[PDB]
Amino acid sequence: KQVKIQDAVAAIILAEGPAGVSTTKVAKRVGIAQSNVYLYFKNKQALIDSVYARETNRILSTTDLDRLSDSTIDVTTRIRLYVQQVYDYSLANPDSLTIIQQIKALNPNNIVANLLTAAIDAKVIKQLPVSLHMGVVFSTIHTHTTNISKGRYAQDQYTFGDIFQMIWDAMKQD
Amino acid sequence: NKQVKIQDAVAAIILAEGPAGVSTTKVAKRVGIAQSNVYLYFKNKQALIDSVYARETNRILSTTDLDRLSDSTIDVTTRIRLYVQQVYDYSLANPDSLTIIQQIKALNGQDADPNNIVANLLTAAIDAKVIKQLPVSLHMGVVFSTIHTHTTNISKGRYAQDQYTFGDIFQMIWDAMKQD
Repeated sequence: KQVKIQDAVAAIILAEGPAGVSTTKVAKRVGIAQSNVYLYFKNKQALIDSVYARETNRILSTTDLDRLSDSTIDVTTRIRLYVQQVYDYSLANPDSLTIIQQIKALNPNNIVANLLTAAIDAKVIKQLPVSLHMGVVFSTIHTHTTNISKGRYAQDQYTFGDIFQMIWDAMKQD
Repeated sequence: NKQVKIQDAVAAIILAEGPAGVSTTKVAKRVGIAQSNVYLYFKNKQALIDSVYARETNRILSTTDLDRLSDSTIDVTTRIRLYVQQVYDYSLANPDSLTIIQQIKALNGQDADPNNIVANLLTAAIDAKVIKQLPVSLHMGVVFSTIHTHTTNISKGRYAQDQYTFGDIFQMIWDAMKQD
């Protein structure tokens, strides 16, 4: 029953936000008893963590994370491949970052973190908190994705090149 | 003041349960007054939310700020810096404000205040090729998102308020925006 309860956490998060989430409402929205839910997820935070896991694990495959952990590939290139993958993922899944962006707004071999700290140490990106580097990547891509979903401009108005220029200029040293 | 007590109550509920959690009943219980008392000032749940939205957004820039930002004789690079520095100071001094705004905005899902002053500044900067030929919302987004993250990082005890200077944070935001 994992999946059903998760898709309900998601539609709730989209409509009412992460703070709107509870065992009770999740129960009602699906249509089982309260304690049906407890067996997978014992409370509000576990629920949010769960959908949060489902959406975040969809961004990079197991392959993608492995390829990204490869030290032999320079950090500049690995940062681009990562942002590219976040961008491609977001455009294909335009409610996903809204769910993730939202949950961060309420709120494993640490490959992405490790790569950014490697780039900071190597003076490739600015000595700023990792959260600020992650932030500009995710918020820029999220705004662009939601701009497209609202019909503010066409999906072909801008290229990854155009959006990446803002993101990389934000991140890089100087 | 009753209105202020009511707005403070709405803002707390938004932080705890999001905008969907707001009700006249819940607001009245928090303030310690009758619902009838709440209805003298606000006609319904939407009016309660809209009031807090306008309070938070209106606290960002003063009339003084706006006059400087709309002054077409001042170069745009200077006015952008003045703008972002104000949002930065504003946010650190009001650590929940951007969070509240963002939450209300997320639930609605459809400036330079009334007269589009900030938007006008950014478009003028775009036309002059001073900042990137990208949507105004992307420029706005980098400003607000970076400042918001930095603000909540400080509330979460991740580092001190003085660990980074405005210059350090503005270097990321200005690089993001500027043409090239």
